[PDB]
Amino acid sequence: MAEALFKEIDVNGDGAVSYEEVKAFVSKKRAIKNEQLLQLIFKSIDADGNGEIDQNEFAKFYGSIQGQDLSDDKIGLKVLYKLMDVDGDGKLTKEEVTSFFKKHGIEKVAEQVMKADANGDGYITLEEFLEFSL
Ligand SMILES: [Ca+2]
Ligand SMILES: [Ca+2]
Ligand SMILES: [Ca+2]
Ligand SMILES: [Ca+2]
Repeated sequence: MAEALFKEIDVNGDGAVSYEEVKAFVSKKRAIKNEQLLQLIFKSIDADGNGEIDQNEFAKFYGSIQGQDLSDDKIGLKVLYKLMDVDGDGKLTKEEVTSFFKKHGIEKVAEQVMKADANGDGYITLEEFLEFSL
């Protein structure tokens, strides 16, 4: 119900979203400076700059720009990781990620995780983990 959401939020029921409407939409999720973050995204998708977008721009906006595999997998990834992490660190490492994932048997995750982290530090955070997908 992606669209149903876009139209839903649009109490007006016209078939278009705005900066405030979208702000509220995402806001419904969290409040990690969605105002600014969004402002950036919006302006990104918004080529003209009417300050308002439509279901189309909204759909493309939901992802990022021009590329989306499975956002649900992303939100679900953070959700899970958030569920597991009961220590309350907010951050994770390649050893911890591989340690937990290893349970599954997919070590490749360590390879993709190691390649993803082209820093050499050997650690990552939730913010970096999310933005990493973006
Ligand atoms: Ca509207
Ligand atoms: Ca627009
Ligand atoms: Ca942790
Ligand atoms: Ca890192």
